Amino acid sequence: GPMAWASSFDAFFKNFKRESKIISEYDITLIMTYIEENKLQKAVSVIEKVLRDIESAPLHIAVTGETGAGKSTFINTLRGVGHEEKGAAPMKRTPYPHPKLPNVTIWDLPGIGTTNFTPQNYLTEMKFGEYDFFIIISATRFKENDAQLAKAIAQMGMNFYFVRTKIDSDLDNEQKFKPKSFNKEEVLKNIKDYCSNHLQESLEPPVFLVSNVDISKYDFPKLETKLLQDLPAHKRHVFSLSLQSLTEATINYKRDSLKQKVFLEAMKAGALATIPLGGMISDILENLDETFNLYRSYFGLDDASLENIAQDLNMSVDDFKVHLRFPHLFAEHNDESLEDKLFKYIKHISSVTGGPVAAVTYYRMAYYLQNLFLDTAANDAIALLNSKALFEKKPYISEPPEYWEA
Ligand SMILES: Nc1nc2c(ncn2[C@@H]2O[C@H](COP(=O)(O)OP(=O)(O)OP(=O)(O)O)[C@@H](O)[C@H]2O)c(=O)[nH]1
Repeated sequence: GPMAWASSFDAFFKNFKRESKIISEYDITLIMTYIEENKLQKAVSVIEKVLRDIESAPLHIAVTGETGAGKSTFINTLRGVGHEEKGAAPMKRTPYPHPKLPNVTIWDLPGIGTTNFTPQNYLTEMKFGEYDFFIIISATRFKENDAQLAKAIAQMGMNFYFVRTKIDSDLDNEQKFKPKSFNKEEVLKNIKDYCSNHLQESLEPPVFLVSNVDISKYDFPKLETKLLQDLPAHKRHVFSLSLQSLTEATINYKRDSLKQKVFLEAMKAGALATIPLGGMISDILENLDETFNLYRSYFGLDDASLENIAQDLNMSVDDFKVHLRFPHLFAEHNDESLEDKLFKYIKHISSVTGGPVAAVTYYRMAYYLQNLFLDTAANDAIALLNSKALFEKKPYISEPPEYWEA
């Protein structure tokens, strides 16, 4: 009933990292209020409007800094674009669209130094209101011009982040200079402290030390997390989708964002009192074909993406796929029927956010099929990060999706 529905909605969202939740805690409170008050149409109306906002949300990122700071490489790295390809970044602001997400654009802004504007006049010239946040980039030490731009951005109620690039080169130079006494943490601390302490003379700012050529190292993961934390809840979905599938943390940000979105879609469609039947499963899988291929694209599991990984393993994409779970997820194994496996899965998924006493809330079969595919795709993408080492020891290289096996 309504109280079971509200509690299982609450239980579902409690399982996610704060920076990953695609609805706000007020959104949750209002949906729970309406459900508990039997205002079901109002609750569905909130969910519909939340989903429309999530699906239409644009993401506009301004990247500013002087020349030689790695700005073009950073803009390309953000988008997953090779330095060679069409749309790669090599006066006036220049847009760089995301290659795979229409609503996402990274803007190359000329450094305020190379102009003669005040901070406030710089912001108005570059059209400050179009952006969700600003990245201020340097490969050295940030000039007072940048502390003043940040102060101007902040006084306008927007977010900025100082990003110090080329940290890998400075570490490499120090290790070669002082191989007996090299202390990576001391170098990083000395660089961060200098930037932080000098920027503060005009502001303590978040400073992130990064290598533009490896988004998995140094402070780049902490930067992605902070950017997620600071965005409005509804924009975290498009931001998560824009990330590279290059770390476990980023794959899981995508996995968690998509799982929340399909749960909200399930809510909008309506709770069910009984487990959905399986007589039509092949037909539901067929209706979901386009969606499953979209999910494969999000996680880098489409056939074209698998080409790169299969060659580096010196094997065919086909032999590679043998050891991934998503290709035969829905195919019978061990002479167990798919609908009997799905029935056990649904009882597991529903007792997690439901417990053993309250009435159990079920959703349409398509919800469980999408949820299962997302966990499988994400687990396959994670295994891809470490496929060489996994291949040597362990028939699938990936972990099974939660609750599917028994
Ligand atoms: N090791 C390392 N190389 C980098 C990094 N950032 C950029 N590069 C390299 O530096 C070269 C380009 O240098 P820059 O001209 O200073 O930066 P850019 O990417 O061209 O962008 P601009 O700021 O407009 O000059 C390319 O070879 C990049 O591969 C970094 O963080 N680490």
